[PDB]
Amino acid sequence: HWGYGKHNGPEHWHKDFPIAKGERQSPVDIDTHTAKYDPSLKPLSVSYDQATSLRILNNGHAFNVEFDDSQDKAVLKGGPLDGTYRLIQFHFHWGSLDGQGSEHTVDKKKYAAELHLVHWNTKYGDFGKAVQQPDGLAVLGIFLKVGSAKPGLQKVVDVLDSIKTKGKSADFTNFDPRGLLPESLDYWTYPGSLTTPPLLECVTWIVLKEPISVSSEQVLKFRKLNFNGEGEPEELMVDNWRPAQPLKNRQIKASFK
Ligand SMILES: COC(=O)CNc1nc(Cl)nc(Nc2ccc(S(N)(=O)=O)cc2)n1
Ligand SMILES: [Zn+2]
Repeated sequence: HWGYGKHNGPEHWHKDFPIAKGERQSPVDIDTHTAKYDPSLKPLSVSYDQATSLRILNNGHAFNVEFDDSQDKAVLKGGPLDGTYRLIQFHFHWGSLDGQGSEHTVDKKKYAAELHLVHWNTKYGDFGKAVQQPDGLAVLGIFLKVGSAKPGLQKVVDVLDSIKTKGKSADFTNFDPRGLLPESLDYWTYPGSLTTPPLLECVTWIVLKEPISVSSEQVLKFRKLNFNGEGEPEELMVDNWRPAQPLKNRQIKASFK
């Protein structure tokens, strides 16, 4: 029953998911002047050359591009992470207007959208077990701003017509997520949570400093998706972001000076 509307949105989630008011909730505002450089943080290792995308799904909250995570084919390692984390899916959060849409903010600045590449720690065997652990997931967050087109995003944009409504999926093979990355892998990192129910506190967040640029046409196509199912009254899938939550007893660390 949860969603992003007036009557079921982020301010309501705590009633079904009390952890919404927990000690390590996400997203957060990244105060760039207060984040501390940690010279011991290793470079990120993003190894996506053998990635196998399978399917794209409108789940009624966003759309997920899903990967074969039954082998170490696309993995994230290094940075703040111990061990190997396997890519299971990516998705986005976006706004109704270019001035909002991201979940994380940077010195209170909101971006037009935010990409989340979701990975789970292989020491826990599968995603369902991983989300029950404090170090179960690593989500790589990348901001989107509107300007020039991102060529590597276009194959995603062009399949969206086929998954307009909740519960629709389409084959989506041979998609290379490397085409969604910015040049720099400089990042901030902190311990947090899933930003949708069940809001589990299982995520090491790694948020890249450098945004990617996407075109106005590309983000306009995100905004044509529907939260509703086929045959139901049309509700545009926009503003599917949770606002910044209290940092509480956490320090955001930076990989860069
Ligand atoms: C209906 O139940 C489910 O879908 C549970 N299975 C499942 N599978 C994936 Cl790939 N992600 C998720 N949840 C999920 C993953 C990532 C995030 S986010 N926005 O913190 O990156 C928020 C929610 N659940
Ligand atoms: Zn997300």
